Amino acid sequence: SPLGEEMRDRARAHVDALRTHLAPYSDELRQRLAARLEALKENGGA
Repeated sequence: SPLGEEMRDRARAHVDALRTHLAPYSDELRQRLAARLEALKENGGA
């Protein structure tokens, strides 16, 4: 029993606003958490 665009459009309504809210807030924050997490907890190691 296929759909159209009303059950799931609610998901395609708050996601488009999501993008604007944190478009540029992605690279900045990551750079702080990019170098810390390769020493402390040690994803890999011996």
